[PDB]
Amino acid sequence: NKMEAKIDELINNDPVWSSQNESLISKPYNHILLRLNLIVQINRVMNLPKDQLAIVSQIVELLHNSSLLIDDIEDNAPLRRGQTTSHLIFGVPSTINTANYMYFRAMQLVSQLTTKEPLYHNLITIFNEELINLHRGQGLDIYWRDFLPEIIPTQEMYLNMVMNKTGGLFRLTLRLMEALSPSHSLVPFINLLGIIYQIRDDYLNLKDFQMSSEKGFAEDITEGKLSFPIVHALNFTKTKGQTEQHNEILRILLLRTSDKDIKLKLIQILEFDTNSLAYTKNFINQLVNMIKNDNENKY
Amino acid sequence: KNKMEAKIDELINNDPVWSSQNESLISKPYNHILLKKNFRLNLIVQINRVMNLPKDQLAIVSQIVELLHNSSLLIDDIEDNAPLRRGQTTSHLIFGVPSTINTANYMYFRAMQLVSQLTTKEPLYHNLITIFNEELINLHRGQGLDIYWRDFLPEIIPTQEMYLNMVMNKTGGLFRLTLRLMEALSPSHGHSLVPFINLLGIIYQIRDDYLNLKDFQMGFAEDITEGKLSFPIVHALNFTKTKGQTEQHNEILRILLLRTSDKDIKLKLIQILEFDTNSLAYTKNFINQLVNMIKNDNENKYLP
Ligand SMILES: CC(C)=CCC/C(C)=C/CC/C(C)=C/COP(=O)(O)OP(=O)(O)O
Ligand SMILES: CC(C)=CCC/C(C)=C/CC/C(C)=C/COP(=O)(O)OP(=O)(O)O
Ligand SMILES: [Mg+2]
Ligand SMILES: [Mg+2]
Ligand SMILES: [Mg+2]
Ligand SMILES: [Mg+2]
Repeated sequence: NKMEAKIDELINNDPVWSSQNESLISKPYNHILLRLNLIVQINRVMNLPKDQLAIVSQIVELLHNSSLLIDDIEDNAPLRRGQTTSHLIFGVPSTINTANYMYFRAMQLVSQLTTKEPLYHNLITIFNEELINLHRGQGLDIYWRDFLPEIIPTQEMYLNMVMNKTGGLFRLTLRLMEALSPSHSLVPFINLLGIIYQIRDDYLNLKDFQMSSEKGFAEDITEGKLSFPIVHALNFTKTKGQTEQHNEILRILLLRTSDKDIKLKLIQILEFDTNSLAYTKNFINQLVNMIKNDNENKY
Repeated sequence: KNKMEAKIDELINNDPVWSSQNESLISKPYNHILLKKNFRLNLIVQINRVMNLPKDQLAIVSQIVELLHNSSLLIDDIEDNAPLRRGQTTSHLIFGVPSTINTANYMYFRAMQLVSQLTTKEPLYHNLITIFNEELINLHRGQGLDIYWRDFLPEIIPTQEMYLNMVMNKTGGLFRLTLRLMEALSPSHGHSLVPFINLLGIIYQIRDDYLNLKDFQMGFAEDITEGKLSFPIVHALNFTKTKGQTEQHNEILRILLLRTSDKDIKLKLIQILEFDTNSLAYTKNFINQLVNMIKNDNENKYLP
C-alpha cells in the first residue's frame, strides 16, 4: 500500500522535471551557444514593437542553433564556429534529442507572440509549414549526397532544394513578422537572399582553401556535398562529354577524404577544367544585381 | 543575364517546389519501418468507446499516433545503436543515420499538421496544439534523461523514483498525448483517464525492460549491449549498493560499460540479477502490484 500510494501520487500529477535536469539535457545546446541585425533591418518595414521582435528573434535563434546541432550530425562535421561539434563531445544521441527538444521549445514560444486565437492560429501554421519545407530541402540535400551517384541534380533541382532548405528559415522569420505587423510582400526578396546566402556559403567553403589551406578546410568536399559549384561541374562535364573528369569528381566526393591535396585537386578541377568557380562567382553577382538593380522596388 | 533572371524570378515568386517523387525519397526510412498496428489502433478503438469521436476524426488522431510513434522508433534506434527493430534491419543501417534522422523529424511536423485538421474551432485548436507541444517537450525530457544516465554512467546511478519520473515523461508522453487529444475532442465522459493512461505507460515500459532480459534467458537482451538503465538494472545497482555488495555493484557496471554483444557476458549479468539481487523476480512483483491497482479498482477510480 505505501508503494501503491506513492504510485497514486505519481500518476495523478504532472510529470516531475527539475532545472537540474533541464541543465543536464541542454548541454549540447549550451555548447553551441558559446542574424538579428537582419531582423532589425526588416523591422523598419514591419514595425513590430521591441517586445514582440525579441520573441521572434529568440524563436529563430532557437530553431537555427538547433538546426546546426542536427546538420553537424548529418554532415559529419568536426568543427562549427571554430569549436568541436556538440555530438563529438556529448554524443550523437544526446545531441539529437536536445536539438529536437529545442524545436518544440521554439514552438512553445509562439504562444507568447499573441493572445488572439485567429492570429495565433496563423503563426502556428506558418511555423509548421516552413519547418516542413526546411526538412524537405535538407532531406534532398542529404539523399543526393548519400546515394550519389543515384542522382546528379541539375542547377534547377539544386535551386529548389535551396528554396526549401535555406529559404525556409528566412521565410519563417519574415512571414511571422508580416503576420504580426500592426502596419508588396518581401518573401520573393527573402527567397532570393536565401539563395544568395547558400550559394555564397557553398562558394567560400572552397575559395577560402584555394587561397589559404588555413582560412577554410573545404570541409564540403570531405562531406561529399552537392554544392552549387559541384552541381555545375558534374553537369558541365557530362554535357561536354568529360567522362574521366565527371567520374573523378564523383570518386573524390565519395571518398569523404580529409586529404588536403586531394581536396585541392578537386578545387583546381573546378578552377581550370570546368570553370565552376568563375561560373559560381558570376552567378552570385547576377543574383545580387537583380537586387542592387531594382529601382522600381519590385523586391 | 536575361534568361537566367527570368527563371530566378519565377522561382522566388512561387511557393517552394515539391514533387511526389521527392516525397518518396524522403519517406524511404519511414516506409521501411511500416513493414512492422492493430494493438496501438486497438487501444484507440476501445478508448473511443468512452470518447465517442466521429470516425474520420478518430482516423486522424490515429494517423497522428502512427507518425509520432513510428518516427520515434527511427530515432530511438539511432540513439540506442539498435541493429534490429521488430525482426528486420533498422532503417539507419539501410538508409544511413542522416536521412533517417531527417525523415523522422520531417514526420514529427507532418504529424503536427494533421493536428490542425482535427478541428477549426479556434479555441479548441489551441488546446490541441498546446497538448501536442506539451507532450512532445515531456517525451523529449524523459528520453533525454534516459540517454544521459546511460551515456554518463557511472556518474549518476538513478534511483527507482528517478527511473519512474523519467518513465512518466518518456513512454507516458505519447500515451497522454493520444488520450488528451481524444478527451479534448470528445463530444460526450466521467473522470479523466490520464492517471490510468500514465499507470499504463509505466507498466508498459517496465514490462518492456523485463521482457528484454527474460526473453534472452528463456530476445538478444539488447538493453545490456546498449548499457541502458532499465528497471531490473536500477534495482540491481541500488540493492547491491545498499548491501555494501561492492564487487557485484562494480561487476554490474563493468558489463554495462562494455557495450557488449557477447552472449556469455550478457548471461553473466542476467545471472547476477537472478542469484545475487533477484532483480528479475523483483521487477516481476512490481509489474504485478501495478496491474493489481487496475484489476482491483472496484471503486472505478482509474478505470472508466
Ligand atoms: C531551421 C530548422 C529547424 C531546420 C531543421 C532542419 C535542418 C537540420 C536544416 C538545415 C539548416 C541549414 C541550412 C544548415 C546548414 O546548411 P549546410 O548543410 O550547408 O551546413 P553549413 O551551415 O555548415 O554550410
Ligand atoms: C513519441 C515521439 C514523437 C517520440 C520522439 C522521441 C523518442 C526517441 C521517443 C522514444 C520513446 C520510447 C519509450 C522509445 C522506446 O523506448 P526504449 O528506449 O526502451 O527502446 P525500445 O522501446 O525499442 O526497447
Ligand atoms: Mg552542413
Ligand atoms: Mg548540411
Ligand atoms: Mg531503444
Ligand atoms: Mg531508447
